[PDB]
Formats: sequence, C-alpha cells, structure tokens
Amino acid sequence: PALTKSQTDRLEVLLNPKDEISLNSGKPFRELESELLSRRKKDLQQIYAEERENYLGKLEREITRFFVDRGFLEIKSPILIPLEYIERMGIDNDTELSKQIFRVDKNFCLRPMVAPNIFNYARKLDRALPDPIKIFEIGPCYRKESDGKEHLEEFTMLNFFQMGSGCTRENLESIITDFLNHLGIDFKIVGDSCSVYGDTLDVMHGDLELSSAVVGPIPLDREWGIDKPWIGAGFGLERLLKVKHDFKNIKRAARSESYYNGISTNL
Ligand SMILES: Nc1ncnc2c1ncn2[C@@H]1O[C@H](COP(=O)(O)OP(=O)(O)NP(=O)(O)O)[C@@H](O)[C@H]1O
Ligand SMILES: CC(=O)NCCCC[C@H](N)C(=O)O
Repeated sequence: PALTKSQTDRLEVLLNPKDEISLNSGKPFRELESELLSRRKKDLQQIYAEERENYLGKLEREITRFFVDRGFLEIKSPILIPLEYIERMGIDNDTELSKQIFRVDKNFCLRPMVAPNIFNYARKLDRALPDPIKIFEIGPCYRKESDGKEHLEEFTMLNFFQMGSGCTRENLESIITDFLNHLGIDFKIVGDSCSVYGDTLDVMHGDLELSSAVVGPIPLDREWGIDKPWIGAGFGLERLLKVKHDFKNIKRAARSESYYNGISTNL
C-alpha cells in the first residue's frame, strides 16, 4: 500500500541529498527504512574511520584561515553581552527585534549579533594598529524565532569588518566574491533595504539571504566612538552549510543532538 505521511516524514529524516531512492516504489516502509538506516550507519562509520571532523567546526576553521590570510585579526569576544549594547544598536523595548532577545539577568543577554563587540574592538585597536583596521569574529549568536525552515534560534555568525582606508562598496563586494567562490557557494549581490542598520547589500542564494552587508559610515557609529569609513558583513555558517551540502532544512546544519553532519543520529 501507499506510504503514510508519518512514514514519509520518517524516511525523509533518513534521506540524504546524495540518495537516489524513489519513494514511489514497489517496496514497503519497513524495507525502505531498513535500507536508509543501513546507508546512514555506513555514512557515520566512514566519517568515524576517516575524517572525524564536524561540519560546523570545520567550516569555521576554513573561514578563519581565509580571513587570517587576507589580513584580518581573529577576535573571540563575549557571547554574554550587556542588554545596554542592544539598546545602543538602536533597538528599543518597543521595537520588533527586542522580543527576539534571550535575556539572562536584568543586565545581560545572549548576543543576537557580534556588531557591538566588533565596533568596540575597532575603536580600541585603532589606538594601536596601523590603518586600515581589519578584524573578524566567528561564533554563536541567539535569536528567538517562529520560523524553523531557514531560521535557527541558536546559530553561528561570521562577521568581518574593515575600518579606515579601502572601505568601498567595490572592495566589500570583492571580499564577498572571493570568499564565496573560495567556499564554492553560488550567489548574487543585490542592493536592498534592511532597517536594522540602513541601506545595505544583500547576498542571496536564490530566495535565501546568506548575508546583509554594510558600507559605512552610518549615524550609529558615533554611539560606538567610530568616526572613520568602514565596511562589514555577517554570514550565518549554518546557511552556508545548508547551501553547500544541499540540505532541505537548516536544522541539519545546526548544533544538534538529532543530526551529525546532516546525518540523523536517531538510527
Ligand atoms: N535565526 C537565524 N538563523 C540562521 N542564520 C541567521 C539567523 N539570523 C541571521 N542569520 C544570518 O545572519 C546574516 C545577517 O543577519 P541580519 O541581516 O542582521 O539578520 P536578518 O537580516 O534579520 N536575517 P533574515 O531573517 O534571514 O532576514 C543573515 O543573512 C544570515 O546569514
Ligand atoms: C561586522 C559589523 O559591522 N557588524 C556585525 C553585525 C553582526 C550581526 C550578527 N553577526 C548577526 O546577524 O547575528
């Protein structure tokens, strides 16, 4: 007989993009499941025997090497930041994004973005380092979400930032272009609106936003003690993984107990 929706959901959990198994077949659920379980077990065994690296960790290392080689300083700043920093990004209690914030005490929250820390490092380092100032951070960010198709509550952001000389739209696009061609991820850059900062570039993979990027200066800068030209962009690592490995849902690329490198751990 026909597969139930529940059964199809179960098989899809075990389906990988690589597979070429037709669900319109002359075989019962039990055999389709057993076959997929066997394949997925073999996938994990191959990883265990050979590379043993997590995709999210490996991607971070690859991105890190890319930016370190291009002259960007690697930053590791607090994940737990003051709620005040979020107000200073121009996000009042009444506004929309403030509901998305995971608060910890009355004082602190889980960073929804690394910008505050990047701006602070830029300002401080400008007193020590030659122009231009080039920095990047990769790490966890957190936002309460209703969507679970392209949106995680716990995700990993790459943010790079340059300040001083060379901070042009052209150079921003070149870094982005070299970065994504290096990772082997297809994209197009479009100039669209996003009132978290102002006018932006959007880096799209079809209908999926990989990044929102900014060419400063912007009026917010003075709140962070920045008074120089700057360029910057943020990318979600899980989105890059989702695109690179052709995962149907972003949860397959996330920190998870249910998936390892996009392979179900519920076998
Ligand atoms: N909840 C999330 N899960 C995974 N990645 C995210 C999430 N939020 C933001 N990102 C990534 O961070 C990049 C820049 O963030 P930002 O532009 O500040 O948020 P945003 O534009 O509100 N994201 P979106 O909801 O896709 O429009 C995005 O282009 C994504 O690659
Ligand atoms: C690099 C820069 O200018 N600002 C950083 C903004 C960080 C956004 C954060 N990483 C996020 O989208 O979650």
